[PDB]
Amino acid sequence: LDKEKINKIIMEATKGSRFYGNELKKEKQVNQRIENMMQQKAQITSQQLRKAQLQVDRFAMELEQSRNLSNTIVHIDMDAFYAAVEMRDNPELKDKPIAVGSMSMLSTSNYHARRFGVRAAMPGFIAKRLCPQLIIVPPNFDKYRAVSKEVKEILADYDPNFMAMSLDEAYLNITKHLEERQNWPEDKRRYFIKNSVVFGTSAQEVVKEIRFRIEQKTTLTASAGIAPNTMLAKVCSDKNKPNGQYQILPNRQAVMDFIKDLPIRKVSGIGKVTEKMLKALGIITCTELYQQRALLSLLFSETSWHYFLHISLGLGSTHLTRDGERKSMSVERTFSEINKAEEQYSLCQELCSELAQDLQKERLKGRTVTIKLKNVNFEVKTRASTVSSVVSTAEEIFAIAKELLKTEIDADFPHPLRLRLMGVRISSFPN
DNA sequence: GCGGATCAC
DNA sequence: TATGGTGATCCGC
Ligand SMILES: Nc1ccn([C@H]2CC[C@@H](COP(=O)(O)OP(=O)(O)OP(=O)(O)O)O2)c(=O)n1
Ligand SMILES: [Mg+2]
Ligand SMILES: [Mg+2]
Ligand SMILES: [Mg+2]
Repeated sequence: LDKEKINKIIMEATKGSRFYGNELKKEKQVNQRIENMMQQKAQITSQQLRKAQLQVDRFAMELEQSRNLSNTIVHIDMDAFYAAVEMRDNPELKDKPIAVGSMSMLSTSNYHARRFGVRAAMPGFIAKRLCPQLIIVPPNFDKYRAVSKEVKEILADYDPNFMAMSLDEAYLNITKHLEERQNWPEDKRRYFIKNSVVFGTSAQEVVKEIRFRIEQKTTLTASAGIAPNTMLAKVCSDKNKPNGQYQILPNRQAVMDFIKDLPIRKVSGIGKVTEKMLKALGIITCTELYQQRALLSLLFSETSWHYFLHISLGLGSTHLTRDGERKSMSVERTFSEINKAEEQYSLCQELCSELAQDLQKERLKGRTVTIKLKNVNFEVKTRASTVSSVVSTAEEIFAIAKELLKTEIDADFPHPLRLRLMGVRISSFPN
């Protein structure tokens, strides 16, 4: 299938559903938000643009002088991870389009299926219309976690403080390892094929060694990206996927050359909405992002245009922060419609118990309890309460959540809450 | 501190 | 029949 036909089949499958109504509502909000921004771009004067330009150029030179190109950052990504595990262990799924998940929701797909437009976060019953020969195999998350343990053990040899972003995705700072490796005998960097092979001393070679060891240990392929900061490493991690590598050499000109026509949507932090809004200003590549910096410093908040400027200049984090403490812990769940209040109170109490057990495993207590309600029209509400003393048990948590829920049930009385999802979150952990 | 929005994976 | 779960951040109040 092709990008034109797929959008069509999808449109046919989603049309008229409550889900799609909510999407239309959300798109209208995005549209209006854009219209407003445009009303702002209309009332901007050349004088203000000139002044803003000098402000941004000042701060820009401030960035550019501090550009750090001495670190070597790697982003490792297992290719089609979940589906690749499932393919590794069931030969019958060879050369076939598969996805991992349920008929309600798919977690991931293999490249074969991706060619039919089926992808992560897409309901199975739609992907089936995109590809009726698609094989949906159920998730085996424990397996994935285990394989993930195998590759984490390997990544720890190159940066013990590597930063895992998910089960199949991680950031490495291999600077120090490169330094030690430059005077390593051939013995420390020789490995056997599952009768031996040796890897060189360069960054590309270090990553070829990593990918090699991973493929030996798990029978699965990884792609990687190499660059002076996390932002760039993450972007060029995608460049030669699957089973590929790419490096951006640590010179300013290489960074700039790579950035030049890079769609800003590839950058981590630019989602669909920001992409649409920036597109409204004619900004699609990172150089257009640079050229519009003053206008952006007038249309957007400080944090946002500072961030955009970092993107446009090819800057990004050059050190991995050792994982700080979690700021929240939550549990939520979708179900067939629940509208009777007593049942809703039951689900709330259940979620609270589950949450309390999870808090128990990390021995945490917090001061804020938030509930999440999604009605049958996919409208999401959130209701929090912060309390003087920390709470931890299922009874305490349910004590707060119960009242929040009660308030919401009352606000619509005499109508029942028709909800398809409920959740409970706890935060405000102690300093 | 609260709630909606946005984003990553 | 049927459209997820967890965690984080930001902005405007
Ligand atoms: N909306 C999404 C998208 C992804 N994931 C999870 C499921 C698998 C993991 C990685 O999936 P992707 O990065 O979407 O794809 P992949 O299978 O890793 O394949 P590739 O990265 O090679 O495209 O992230 C998720 O929970 N929710
Ligand atoms: Mg990934
Ligand atoms: Mg991946
Ligand atoms: Mg992005």
